[PDB]
Amino acid sequence: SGFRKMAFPSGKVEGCMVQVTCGTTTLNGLWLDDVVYCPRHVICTSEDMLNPNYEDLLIRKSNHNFLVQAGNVQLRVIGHSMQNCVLKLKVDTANPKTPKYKFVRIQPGQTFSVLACYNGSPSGVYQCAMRPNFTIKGSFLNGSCGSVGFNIDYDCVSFCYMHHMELPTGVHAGTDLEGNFYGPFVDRQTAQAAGTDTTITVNVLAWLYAAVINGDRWFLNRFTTTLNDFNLVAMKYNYEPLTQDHVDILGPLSAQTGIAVLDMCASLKELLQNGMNGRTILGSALLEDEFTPFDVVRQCSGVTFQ
Amino acid sequence: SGFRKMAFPSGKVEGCMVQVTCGTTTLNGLWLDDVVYCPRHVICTSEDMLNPNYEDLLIRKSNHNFLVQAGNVQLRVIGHSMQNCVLKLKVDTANPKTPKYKFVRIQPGQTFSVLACYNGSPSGVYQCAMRPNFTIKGSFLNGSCGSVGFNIDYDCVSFCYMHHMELPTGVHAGTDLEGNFYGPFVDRQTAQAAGTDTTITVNVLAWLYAAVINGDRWFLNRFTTTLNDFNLVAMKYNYEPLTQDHVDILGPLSAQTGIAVLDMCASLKELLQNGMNGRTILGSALLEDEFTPFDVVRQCSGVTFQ
Repeated sequence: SGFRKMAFPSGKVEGCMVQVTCGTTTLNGLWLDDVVYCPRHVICTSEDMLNPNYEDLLIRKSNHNFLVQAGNVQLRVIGHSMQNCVLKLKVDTANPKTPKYKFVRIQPGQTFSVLACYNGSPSGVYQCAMRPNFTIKGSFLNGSCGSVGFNIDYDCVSFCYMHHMELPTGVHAGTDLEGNFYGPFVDRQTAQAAGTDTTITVNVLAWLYAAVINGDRWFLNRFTTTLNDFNLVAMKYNYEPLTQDHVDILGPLSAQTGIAVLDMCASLKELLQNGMNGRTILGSALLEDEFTPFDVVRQCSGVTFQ
Repeated sequence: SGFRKMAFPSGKVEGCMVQVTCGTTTLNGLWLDDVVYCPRHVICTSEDMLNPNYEDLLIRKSNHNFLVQAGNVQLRVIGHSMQNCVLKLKVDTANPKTPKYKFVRIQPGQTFSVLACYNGSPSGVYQCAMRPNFTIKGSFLNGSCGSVGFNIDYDCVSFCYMHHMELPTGVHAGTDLEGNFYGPFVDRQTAQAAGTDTTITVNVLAWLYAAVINGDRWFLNRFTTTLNDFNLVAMKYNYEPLTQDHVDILGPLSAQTGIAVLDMCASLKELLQNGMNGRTILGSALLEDEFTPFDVVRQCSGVTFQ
């Protein structure tokens, strides 16, 4: 037993991380088969980032202006292409450590592991959520650009995120591996509104089910509610509206615990209205929304990768 | 910027995990050079665990009664030895993936990464603390025994923990890699008192410094205090006494932020006495004690491994 915010084992991704240098700028790349993927802003100076013309900046770059190092190994760049906000550097060597992999664009509220890297070297791994407003709350210092987010299903790495920007508000923005930003963000050093964020209701309910399974049940109450009644409370507390699709995804946790999803909703309503009264749930004094229903089932059933 | 509970990259440890089977019992082992390390209770049935005579149980086992599988690879066991609560199985093949490594016995309040494994397969990685009472609050299901805790310093893995037991209270107990339990625990299915736990004061102060660096400064107050005055408050709230060694370890964070350690102590006193008044610090509604001063410096300065 016990419940922890757990990242995927990072070894399959560690083997793909490289350093990319273009003139004065160094950041991280992702070496898969004979292609290195990195943020296109590797071609910018500090001054360029105020208002970059990426097409004009990239035209002044040749294959030989991209230095790619895999630990000690120097890779030879034989092609370059810009796709949306990513650069694809064709190299003459297929990465011998390339795992089975897919590129996926995740939905708001989904979770993934980040391997934070500097100079192509991994520093640490943590689990987070794509916020409803398409930001992430990460730990990213100067040099972390090109660090990637991923999920693992047995032996297959699904890459969903590449780190590009810290907004002036201190939250983080990036792209899928086709270089399309999540949310309205652009790769320019400018004021950018993230927009109202909401709490991921279906995740909070999943984590309340994890709490019950682990013996934390003080918050289970006498009451039930309806989808429309609960959603009136969701609106007032800036929670995502609960849909029947969300109820259906919670079905397996409802079955295991014998607690109907709308009964767990009435428990959550009472917590939103009355607060936690100085108590904790799974070691937290607030309502946690960075576990998906799938996360809770995985952790609670000990599922494995390789 | 941003601050997250970050685990070490797990790839160097993933390459060392194996499945160990002795009759009916399967758990995890750690393959380093030509030695596999696992919990000695791999030789017990459910019934044995009530009151095992490990010396008598092990005498009935030969080399060929230990099945060791490294993914698809079957290893040949050519020796077995019991050291304290661990079994050392000599195998005929040195692990080709053996990283540079040390065995360390950590101090209460120190942190480490756990690679949770089932059937010799890694499922996830998380950071935790050795509690002052020598328990850990992990996520460990049936089959997780033999999962290991570790730190990494550049290219060297320091193994500090091997998982052995869940206490009836749902907290976790284990050994160093010489098989010596942390705390008073034994590898027997019996009622075992963990003893009063305390909060790791020096860690809470480190995390308050991380908060200030990241812009969370609402809790910084008008007051200072003394070591003896603060320790009177520490006693009342079940916090570890602060010593001058703890002050000295906090020196670099005091220097970076310009906040004297005793001034940060008076901030912490006010939080202990008045609570958080429904506010948060680095996304937490309680006082976090699973970051060491070294953890905060590492994360805040982007230090790297390989």
